[PDB]
Amino acid sequence: TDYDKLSNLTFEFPDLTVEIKGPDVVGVNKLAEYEVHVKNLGGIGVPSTKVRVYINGTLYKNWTVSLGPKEEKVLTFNWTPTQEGMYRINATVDEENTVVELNENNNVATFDVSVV
Ligand SMILES: [Mn+2]
Ligand SMILES: [Mn+2]
Repeated sequence: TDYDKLSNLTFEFPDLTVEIKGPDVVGVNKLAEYEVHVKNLGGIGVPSTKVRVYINGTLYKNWTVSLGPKEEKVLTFNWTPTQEGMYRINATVDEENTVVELNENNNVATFDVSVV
């Protein structure tokens, strides 16, 4: 029943997607909690796929998850910045593209965070 700008209404293929949620502004040396929302919009499940989070292009954390049809999982990770500046958080699912999906172009999320 969930529908948003990242989810539109086929059941013969899975469709992995990712979205990042959390503070867009954080203070140096302060614990920040983010959430990676990984969903399978398709009618076929995904026994195993990799999810990765990058901060300014450098890998930060990795997960191996499974997602049944129309299932969503919330992955979490904490981040305590040490320096200030504009950081770009990226999240990817099936980056190695080992899963044939309805869309391979909605497998990447971008989220900007300002550390002050
Ligand atoms: Mn996809
Ligand atoms: Mn894929």
